[PDB]
Amino acid sequence: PGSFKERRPFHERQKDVEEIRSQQPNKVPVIIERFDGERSLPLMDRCKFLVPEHITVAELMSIVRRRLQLHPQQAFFLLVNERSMNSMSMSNLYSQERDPDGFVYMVYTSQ
Repeated sequence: PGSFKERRPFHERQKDVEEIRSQQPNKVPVIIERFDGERSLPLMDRCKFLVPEHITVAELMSIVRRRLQLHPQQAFFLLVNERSMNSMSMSNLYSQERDPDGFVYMVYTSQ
């Protein structure tokens, strides 16, 4: 529904990751989009982020909060592929949940 996977075919997605891996082998390719079942939080201008291996989910949350210009005590959560997410570093998240295209996919929800 205009998601990254729908707008970008597979071979193109694989090509984005191989670009990232060879230019910046240290960085985790993350896709962040609005949950299909979320309607209150707004959409975001970009969905593609390349983040240091060592940063945490809580840090990833600040990144979204800031980009969406949310209230600091606005309650929201990230799902991976679609389960609950925090202290997980990007390195660990990626080892457990990366997509076959080589991105790891997240969505934010307020519920």
